[PDB]
Amino acid sequence: SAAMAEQRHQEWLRFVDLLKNAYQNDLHLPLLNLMLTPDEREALGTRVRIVEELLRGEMSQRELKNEFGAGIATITRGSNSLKAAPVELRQWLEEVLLK
Amino acid sequence: SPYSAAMAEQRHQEWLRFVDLLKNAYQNDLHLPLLNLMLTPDEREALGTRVRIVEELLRGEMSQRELKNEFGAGIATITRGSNSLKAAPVELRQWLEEVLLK
Repeated sequence: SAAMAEQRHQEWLRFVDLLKNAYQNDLHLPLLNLMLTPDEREALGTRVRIVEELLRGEMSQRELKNEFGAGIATITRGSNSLKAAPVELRQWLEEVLLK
Repeated sequence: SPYSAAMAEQRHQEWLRFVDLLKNAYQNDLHLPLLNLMLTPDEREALGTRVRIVEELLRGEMSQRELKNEFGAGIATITRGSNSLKAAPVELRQWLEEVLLK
């Protein structure tokens, strides 16, 4: 269904706008506590580190598993997402995460 | 020992690093592709649905039965657990009422 696609998209955008507005109002921290589970927040903090190590390119698949608990699927998803990402995002992340 | 404050603070610093990365992304209009990279499609769908849950809980029109029919087990992230809607800062609940019920 493409009408669902549309509706899911609009609902996602609504969340993105809400959070943007929270940051503007300095309510992002309590909004993110409410909206994300503890495990999802932990995952997000760890995925910044995974992305940072995928861009750095030093750690092997096995070291990434050792350090982050991230198996082949999760690492593949990360690699795929970096390939799918707009090039400006990948370049900006290399600047901000590896600085 | 049974509880590590050192590890708890390390996790919190990792969390703050994401929160600041996203803050900066919003400022330079890279928030949408950063969230596509950081969150899975299921997690983004969950977040979009959780906005509806907060909105319906504030609106007070749906019965408990209707809430459960519409949102199922998903709802407990908002109504139960360590950071529930009941527990949220008043300033957040009020701002949510303002924004979500306009």
